Amino acid sequence: VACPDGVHTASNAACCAWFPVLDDIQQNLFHGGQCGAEAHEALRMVFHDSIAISPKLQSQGKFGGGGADGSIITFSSIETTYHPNIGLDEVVAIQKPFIAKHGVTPGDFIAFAGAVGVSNCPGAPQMQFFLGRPEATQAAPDGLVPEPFHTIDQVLARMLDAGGFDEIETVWLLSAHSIAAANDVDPTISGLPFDSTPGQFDSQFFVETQLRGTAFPGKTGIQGTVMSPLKGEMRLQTDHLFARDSRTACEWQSFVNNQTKLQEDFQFIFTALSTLGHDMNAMIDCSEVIPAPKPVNFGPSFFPAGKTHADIEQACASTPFPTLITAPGPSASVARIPPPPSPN
Amino acid sequence: VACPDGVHTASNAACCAWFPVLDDIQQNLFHGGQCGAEAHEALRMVFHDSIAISPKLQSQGKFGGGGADGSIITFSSIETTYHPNIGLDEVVAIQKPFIAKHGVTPGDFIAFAGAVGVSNCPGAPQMQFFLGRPEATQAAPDGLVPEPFHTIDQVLARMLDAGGFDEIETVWLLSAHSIAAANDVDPTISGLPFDSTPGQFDSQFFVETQLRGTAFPGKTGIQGTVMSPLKGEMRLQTDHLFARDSRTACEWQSFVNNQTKLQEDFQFIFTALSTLGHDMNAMIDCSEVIPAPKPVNFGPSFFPAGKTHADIEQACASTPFPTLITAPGPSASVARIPPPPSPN
Ligand code: HEM
Ligand code: HEM
Ligand SMILES: *[C@@H]1O[C@H](CO[C@H]2O[C@@H](C)[C@@H](O)[C@@H](O)[C@@H]2O)[C@@H](O[C@@H]2O[C@H](CO)[C@@H](O)[C@H](O)[C@H]2NC(C)=O)[C@H](O)[C@H]1NC(C)=O
Ligand SMILES: *[C@H]1O[C@H](CO)[C@@H](O[C@H]2O[C@H](CO)[C@@H](O)[C@H](O)[C@@H]2O)[C@H](O)[C@@H]1O
Ligand SMILES: *[C@@H]1O[C@H](CO)[C@@H](O)[C@H](O)[C@H]1NC(C)=O
Ligand SMILES: *[C@H]1O[C@H](CO)[C@@H](O)[C@H](O)[C@@H]1O
Ligand SMILES: *[C@H]1O[C@H](CO)[C@@H](O)[C@H](O)[C@@H]1O
Ligand SMILES: *[C@H]1O[C@H](CO)[C@@H](O)[C@H](O)[C@@H]1O
Ligand SMILES: *[C@H]1O[C@H](CO)[C@@H](O)[C@H](O)[C@@H]1O
Ligand SMILES: *[C@H]1O[C@H](CO)[C@@H](O)[C@H](O)[C@@H]1O
Ligand SMILES: [Ca+2]
Ligand SMILES: [Ca+2]
Ligand SMILES: [Ca+2]
Ligand SMILES: [Ca+2]
Repeated sequence: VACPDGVHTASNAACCAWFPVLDDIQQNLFHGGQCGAEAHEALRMVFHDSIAISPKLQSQGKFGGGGADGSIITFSSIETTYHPNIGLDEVVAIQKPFIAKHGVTPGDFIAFAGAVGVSNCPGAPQMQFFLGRPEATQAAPDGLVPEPFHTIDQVLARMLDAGGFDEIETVWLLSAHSIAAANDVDPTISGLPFDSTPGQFDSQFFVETQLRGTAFPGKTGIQGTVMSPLKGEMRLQTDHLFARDSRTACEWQSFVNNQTKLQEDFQFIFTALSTLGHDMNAMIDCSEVIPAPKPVNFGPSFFPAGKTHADIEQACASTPFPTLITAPGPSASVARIPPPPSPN
Repeated sequence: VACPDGVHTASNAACCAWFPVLDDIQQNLFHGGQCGAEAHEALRMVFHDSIAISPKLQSQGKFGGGGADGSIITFSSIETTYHPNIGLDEVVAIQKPFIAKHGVTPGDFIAFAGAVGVSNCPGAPQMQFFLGRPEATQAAPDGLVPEPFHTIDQVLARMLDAGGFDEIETVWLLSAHSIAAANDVDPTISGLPFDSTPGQFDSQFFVETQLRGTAFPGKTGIQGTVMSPLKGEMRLQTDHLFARDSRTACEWQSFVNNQTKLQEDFQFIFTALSTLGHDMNAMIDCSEVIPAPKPVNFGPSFFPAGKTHADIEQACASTPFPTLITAPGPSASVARIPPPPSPN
């Protein structure tokens, strides 16, 4: 169908209005389509907005939250005070102007920006975008977003309540930490990545969390973190535990050297996550507006410079960690990703 | 020496003025230290400024140019009209204000910007900076910067006249095409990279130019270009010929899988190029102002997705092209690097 603008075409008229939002954010939020601080922040926003849903609280007569309803923006003055949501007050502040200019809901904007932000990362899957998330009525309660100091059992339970995500699917979701940094965990350094390739959607996160830890990247012993294997890299205690837990270890290892599996799983689970609190069959598929992802321009998984197969703590009992190629050069260090400055 | 900053430190007081220049271009020219369009442009400037020097014209009583003297900016009205300098008028226009703002010489600024620009690219060597290039007195004549349709013999003569670079050293200087795109060779499309990793100072350029060429990326038969092996990648005819010439083929192949050789050679030759027309001995070493290069966060050289050792056109007779690992995913395609918008 021809859009009213005379310029675009869409298989559903409701999709028309997203073309202008795409051009605006590619240019002004992601600074020319980068997989940078803003793209990583857009993906974290999808998770903090979406997982705040609890059939278990609902069943007890309590509001368990609306899932993917943009409540983190509409009710940011409540929701960004929660400890799991640290730093999102500034992310809301960067995203607000775009929502206002385009007259779209905060919920649909979050899912759209998260999908477009991921597509800018080499190795990303083709991302989907389902449309139809009315404004939130109420703020989600606290206690719904997982913390890096929670036990594996506590995280697995929350995930299963929120969305019926088992432990296999939870491992797939954590693929998101392959394009991510920590700005607010270590008070002395902001922008410490979780893998040595925060600008690439790959399996380095799955390789590097399996290495033995040798030091804290900044301030020593922060709760929710453990020693990481590389200077400049942060390791969260949960990611450390998932890589070594008997229920999840082999799934964790399965992404090592399997970019195809990584893409397929994440493409699926991201659609599941972004539509929590809604009926997908009642939403409009505007996936056609999301651009083709940046192509892979990297080889197979590797051991960072200075590390060998001997540095691997094997945890998958049925399958031994593969013997990967070591990167060239001097012992690896990871460069920081400085966060955006306050607003515009 | 304490810098009359009340802050910084340098071994030579003349180096303190470059700290402020650093900060300004890192944020405003390179848009937060990236290895993007402007960083690539700054490196191209070094070459186009420095190589316009000719002992052979001088000995005939003609001005052969001043080498690294900033003449491409002082005399932009003349130099940027030469065919080999296509697109450099927009680059001069972008660089001029910083020069005016900090009151440094144009030649010193060009070398400083190119060193800083390259250090932003993962895989780069530690870059040097020698200070002391007085303003140009005259515009270099034309006929001094190589063209992609020139023969190997002609390019080699030109380089040997200019700075005494043999065929070996010429192969090293061409490592710069590992972090570069063509904005103006195909009139149909700008930003076509020469390797599939324009944001990494690596050996993919040396791998990729050796693959059999299969299609033109835009318009067919453009002068000074040949068929490249991947959609979205341009292959220059000089680059094609160097990979296959008996004089240069083995030196070209020596960089495949030798990140260390790649770095050491380029560190050296870049210093050699940037001081053409001056006595390095009378220059101040201000290398301590240049940031440590972004670390390697990539594995060994690889064949792009869809290519194998079978696709390589062997040119080095003494050493066969190594069997590299093939990248994951579907047949590789190369994403464009859009040029900066024209401030005129
Ligand atoms: C399930 C257990 C999880 C826990 C304990 C956890 C923990 C964290 C922590 C503590 C940070 C740093 C935040 C800051 O410093 O302000 C982080 C950031 C990040 N997380 Fe998670 N996370 C979980 C799962 C997820 C999931 C499933 C995704 C989304 C699909 C997600 C996407 C992100 C990304 C993209 C960032 C980086 C933000 C940016 O770079 O600014 N995380 N997470
Ligand atoms: C000596 C034979 C060489 C030839 C024939 C040549 C040819 C070219 C051509 C035709 C382009 C595209 C320009 C345009 O489309 O505007 C280009 C870009 C580039 N060249 Fe060379 N070049 C040579 C050597 C070098 C060397 C020695 C260096 C620096 C040390 C260099 C640095 C670059 C860079 C970094 C760019 C990309 C510019 C940006 O992306 O905008 N070139 N080269
Ligand atoms: C990475 O590079 C150095 C540089 O050496 C040579 O690389 C060859 C492929 C060759 O074509 C030639 O042009 C170049 O000089 C490799 O070998 C080194 O040889 C030099 C000379 O004395 C030394 O600088 C190095 O220390 C020496 N290495 C050793 C082990 O002696 C080096 O071997 C190479 N690595 C690989 C992967 O081959
Ligand atoms: C590296 O090893 C390979 C074996 O995988 C050899 O390559 C053979 O196969 C190539 C296609 O993969 C082909 O182009 C080549 O000529 C060989 O027949 C290669 O010689 C190296 O020894
Ligand atoms: C990669 O994952 C696929 C599933 O998507 C699986 O069949 C295959 O065994 C895995 N291969 C590797 C290289 O581990
Ligand atoms: C080599 O040194 C680097 C830089 O200190 C570390 O990041 C790495 O673990 C190894 O010790
Ligand atoms: C390790 O060192 C690198 C360079 O080796 C830095 O970029 C990084 O911040 C880390 O401290
Ligand atoms: C596979 O396909 C791509 C096109 O997507 C080419 O770049 C490549 O050369 C191979 O044929
Ligand atoms: C081919 O190149 C190799 C590098 O792999 C050299 O060692 C050899 O002598 C020949 O020139
Ligand atoms: C091959 O495909 C990529 C994206 O998949 C493009 O960006 C490129 O220009 C080429 O057509
Ligand atoms: Ca919500
Ligand atoms: Ca990564
Ligand atoms: Ca000059
Ligand atoms: Ca490259």
